[PDB]
Amino acid sequence: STGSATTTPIDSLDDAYITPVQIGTPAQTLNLDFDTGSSDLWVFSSETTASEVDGQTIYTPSKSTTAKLLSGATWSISYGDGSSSSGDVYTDTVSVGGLTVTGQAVESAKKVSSSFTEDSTIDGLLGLAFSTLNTVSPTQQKTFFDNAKASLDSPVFTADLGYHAPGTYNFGFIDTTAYTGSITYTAVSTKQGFWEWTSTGYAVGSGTFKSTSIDGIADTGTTLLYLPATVVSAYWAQVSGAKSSSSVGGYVFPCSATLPSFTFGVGSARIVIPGDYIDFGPISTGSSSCFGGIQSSAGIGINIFGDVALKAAFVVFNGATTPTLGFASK
Ligand SMILES: NC1=N/C(=N\Nc2ccccc2)c2ccccc21
Repeated sequence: STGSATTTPIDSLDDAYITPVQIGTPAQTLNLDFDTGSSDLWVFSSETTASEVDGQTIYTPSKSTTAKLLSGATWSISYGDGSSSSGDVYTDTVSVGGLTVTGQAVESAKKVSSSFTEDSTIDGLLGLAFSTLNTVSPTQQKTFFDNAKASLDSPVFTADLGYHAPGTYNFGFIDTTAYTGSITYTAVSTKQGFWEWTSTGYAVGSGTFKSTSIDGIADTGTTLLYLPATVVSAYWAQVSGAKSSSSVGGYVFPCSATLPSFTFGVGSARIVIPGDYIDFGPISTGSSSCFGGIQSSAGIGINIFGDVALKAAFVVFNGATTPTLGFASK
């Protein structure tokens, strides 16, 4: 089998992407944030504290004839931005883009933190990291991809995120029309539960490529590109007036600037992030100071190839017995 679904930016800055997912019988369609940096499929629901729901579409398990409460199971997660959510668990039928999994753990939120409530466009998360990170207790549950994998034509999924435009998540096949050149594959470590790999270096604009190993994670659920302070300083030094602002929480730059591109290495291959991808707009409405899309990883503790980087590529998440990651230009 295969599946194919369109993924859409939630706003004009590509702060995150949502993909429609069918849950239950009859189907209840919720727009989920597909997240290769976590491993829980959780949803706003009829169980979510009413004051914590503000415009999201909810899953109502009592209206699904295929829903079953997973007895005794609870979940609780927190994310890199300090947000969190928790609740109980059902199993139900879940379909993405025509690919169906029966008996998928659907984690129903009883509580969500303010950042989730405040974002009416995201109805929950669909985790696509390794199932060793799943938070369900006392019996850890499998991701949608792990449950689907054996049925798929090939044990892979691909992320093709758009810049200010729709894109695609495919399951079970590689669309050879969706990228240019070849796909370069690189090794993955699953020891931290992430799609963790080592970039071979970087360049800033038309500058020379610096060969240096950068270990980090391919995380579709992180918006920005988080890299070592040395690399980030070298990038922003090429932007007149850019500075690291402790009050704002990172590098900012004049909104009037034209940003240089940023290149990262995948083996001997190179992925070029155009400068415009690195502009996250005014820090506050009407300001002429703009937030940068490349930020230091010193605070978060891991380098993160988030959407800023991934949307410049066609990315293969290869779930073969030994997982690997593939990157192509597009
Ligand atoms: N996969 C995720 N990464 C998130 N934040 N990452 C981050 C990195 C550095 C600084 C701040 C946040 C996040 C937030 C909500 C749901 C999923 C995720």
